[PDB]
Amino acid sequence: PKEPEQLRKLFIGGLSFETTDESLRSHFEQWGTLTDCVVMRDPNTKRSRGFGFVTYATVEEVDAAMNARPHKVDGRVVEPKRAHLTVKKIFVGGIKEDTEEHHLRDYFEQYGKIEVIEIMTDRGSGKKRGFAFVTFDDHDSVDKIVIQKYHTVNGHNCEVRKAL
Ligand SMILES: COc1ccc(NC(=O)CN)cc1
Repeated sequence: PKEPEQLRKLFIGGLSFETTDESLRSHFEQWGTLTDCVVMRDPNTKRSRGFGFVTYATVEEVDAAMNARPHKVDGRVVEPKRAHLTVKKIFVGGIKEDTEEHHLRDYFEQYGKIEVIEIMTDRGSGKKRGFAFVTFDDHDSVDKIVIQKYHTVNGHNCEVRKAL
């Protein structure tokens, strides 16, 4: 009944070298229960590697943490990412000739703030080619999208992947 642990983790980059397991935990526990929280360190010197990870009890807690960005942890703005090809644009395929901008917008706007929707048309005829690109203002939207098993838009079962 628990979501897979991999989907509950956040890799936190750009840490202050002074951040510890304890201070990273105290920060990120504001958005959920942490089942794990570790700062990566050198095995010999114990000096921070500048990144670490936190594991929440649920995916909704991961979402809450991501929605609370930017995170300033021990004085430094850090870079959380879900468990990286960091892009803001998706390819959406399988939408056929009847899918319009509003179909894509109404669905994808619940993943993130949309900046561009490009419904692809044939260079020669202008007919729709059956695929589109959606650009968001931030990569987490795409990360949430591509881990779903299924996307249904305008009644079509769509293929969605990271784009460039
Ligand atoms: C920034 O854009 C969005 C960010 C988060 C959500 N929803 C959730 O996080 C729901 N748990 C939707 C849009």
